[PDB]
Amino acid sequence: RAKVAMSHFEPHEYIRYDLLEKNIDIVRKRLNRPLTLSEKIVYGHLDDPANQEIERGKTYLRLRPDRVAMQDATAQMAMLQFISSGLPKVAVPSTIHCDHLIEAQLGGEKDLRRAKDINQEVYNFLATAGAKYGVGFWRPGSGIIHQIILENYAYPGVLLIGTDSHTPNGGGLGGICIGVGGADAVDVMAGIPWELKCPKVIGVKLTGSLSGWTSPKDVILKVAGILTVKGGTGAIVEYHGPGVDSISCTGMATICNMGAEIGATTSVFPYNHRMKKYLSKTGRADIANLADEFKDHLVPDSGCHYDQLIEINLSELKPHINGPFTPDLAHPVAEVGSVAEKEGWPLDIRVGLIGSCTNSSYEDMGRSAAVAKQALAHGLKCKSQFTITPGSEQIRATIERDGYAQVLRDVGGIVLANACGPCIGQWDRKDIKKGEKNTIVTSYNRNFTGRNDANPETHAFVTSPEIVTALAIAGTLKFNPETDFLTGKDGKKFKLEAPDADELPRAEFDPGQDTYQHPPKDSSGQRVDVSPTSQRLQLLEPFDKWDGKDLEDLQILIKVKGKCTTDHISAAGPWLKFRGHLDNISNNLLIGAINSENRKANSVRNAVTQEFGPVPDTARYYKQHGIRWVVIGDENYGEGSSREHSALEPRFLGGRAIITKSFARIHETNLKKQGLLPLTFADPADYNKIHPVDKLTIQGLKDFAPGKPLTCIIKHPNGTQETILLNHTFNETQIEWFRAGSALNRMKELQQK
Ligand SMILES: O=C([O-])/C=C(\CC(=O)[O-])C(=O)[O-]
Ligand code: SF4
Repeated sequence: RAKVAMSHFEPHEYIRYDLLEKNIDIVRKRLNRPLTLSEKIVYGHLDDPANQEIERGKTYLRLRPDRVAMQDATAQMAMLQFISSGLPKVAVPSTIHCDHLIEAQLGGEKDLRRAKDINQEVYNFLATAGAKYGVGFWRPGSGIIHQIILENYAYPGVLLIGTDSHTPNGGGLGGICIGVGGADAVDVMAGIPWELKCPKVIGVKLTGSLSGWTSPKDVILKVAGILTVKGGTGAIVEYHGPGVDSISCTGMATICNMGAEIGATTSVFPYNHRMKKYLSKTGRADIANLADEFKDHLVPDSGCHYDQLIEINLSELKPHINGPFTPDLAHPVAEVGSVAEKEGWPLDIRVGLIGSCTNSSYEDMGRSAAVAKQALAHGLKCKSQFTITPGSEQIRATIERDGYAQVLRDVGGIVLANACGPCIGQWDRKDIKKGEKNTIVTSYNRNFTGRNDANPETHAFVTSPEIVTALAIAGTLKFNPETDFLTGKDGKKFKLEAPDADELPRAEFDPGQDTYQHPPKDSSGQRVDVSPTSQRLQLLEPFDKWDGKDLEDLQILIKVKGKCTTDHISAAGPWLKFRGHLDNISNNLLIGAINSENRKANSVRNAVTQEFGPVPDTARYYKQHGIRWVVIGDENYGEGSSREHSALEPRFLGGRAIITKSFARIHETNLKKQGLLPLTFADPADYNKIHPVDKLTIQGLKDFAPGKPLTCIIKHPNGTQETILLNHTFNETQIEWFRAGSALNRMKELQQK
């Protein structure tokens, strides 16, 4: 067919739209109905299109992704599991991005130099493991994973998996890009079929066009408020309608990115002329030309069925700001000043932060510079502190060149390194004390308790970068940029003009400094060294195989009340230092979860000593004494980040099962991957029948089967017992992971030894 390479770094890896077409056509002959766009790309990547059972929301699809991307806070454990498999080389194009371990303190170059000294052991491990197993390496300073992917790797029709829940960002260039845990990435790098529960499809029809202060970010802030954080679970969100051509390609990536906050499997836009334009401006005109020839397979079929349809008229959409502790609490910017006042949320904004993968594009930076130049023209600078994170080295070099970085410095901003930084709590924040109630506003995406600065009382609101800039200049939530007046230096009141800026550079992008390191695919004689006394890295010891017995008289480690995110189960911020060291990071296990017994975080009753203490310590005490334990959770357990450490840590400290009213998708898969039993109540009211003092027996593991519930005997201390049923979503592939002790143990059994 055409021999068009998948990226500039892999000249020999060709795009296979011929394969996609062939597979779409086998499947539509079977289904005889219109296919949505997500169905075309997902069913087009089936391992066996002729025999795969395809029912939305019910069957597990065996898929073949085109490539794997990893960022350095999850790559360490994905590669330590890959190193246990014993396989010599990755089977598909794979990259590591070093973006999560650079702490914001001094700004830009200074923080990057310091991170390279501090994290030398880890950057060394990842570069060497990358060279040995054939994984491309983007050096510290290169940029945030998802901006590097949109710029270099995402193309229409790709199926890409990434070990980061915001990998959906690539849906802005028409690909299916899905967040997974490190063990799922190992399947694909190992060459075995990846499984995904067949998604439902929510369609969002966009009408009208964006005007003025409304930006692409307001579309997904509104959609999150509508669907809530659990409304997208098990579905792909597919944007369509006449309003789509109104949105820039990075704008589409912003909307797909934050669909992670409603729990969606991913989000996608149809191939169109804005994407074509972006591909051509990023050196990939040949890929846009090939996608023009396969265009029919890159847009939805006429008359396809969505399981839910939502319509948003872009012309009536107004600026939004969401939070403070969930991203689906949505307020128009016009009313947040008055809701804050009523709810006792701090009105004064201490810090305004723009960037992150969600909103660090050239257009985002130009729109923020457009607000800032107006303030400068009246002799004002920011009242709040103001930070700017460029998404990649190319964007930093180009906004520097086109003058936007200097405008942002002149209003009072500090340009941080091209890294997550304050977004995952890598921020040496010193302006407030811990426990001090305060407000920050960001153009990020999640705003969960203590995530940006480890202070549980920081109230963080997420909005668009131009609204963060406008509010940073005013310094208060009681300021609506559309209606209110500022007072210049000269004494005149003035109003901010709605920002307008170019979506892409008129000239070409300036690539900035060299940061990609290609694997030697010759040599590969790298020894990966992990010192046995390292505090940051530790080789894995395999978990135990199942003993063949039912789980009786399980102790409840903690019955959690309410929202329990993976930042509650395994915090980030300072704990990122231990992401390659399982025993050391297990000391944060569940320290953020609220215990229903006393309403406290990190205080559970040790059943033997009758002392209340830290959750990690209690779990290690139970494990020392052979007491097997369980966690009882509420709705949407495991919401958020994909970090598989929230599943590896309970397995390591002797946990056996997590029984909840419902699970978020990626955490439930990670639990099964590590040999734990994620189970849900067949009747969610049974959560109220279990008290922290009860012992539980899970029976029926011997005839464990897809679709058959397990019986749980609740043993009350007074001698009463109650039997309840627990459902599970295991298929026979997954039951084999459980019986072997973990998916990696099963994979190693299949290696004939
Ligand atoms: O490295 C991580 O902890 C996983 C992240 C970053 C985050 O929480 O934003 C994710 O999957 O989203
Ligand atoms: S959401 Fe924040 S922490 Fe996660 S990849 Fe994006 S910039 Fe990094």
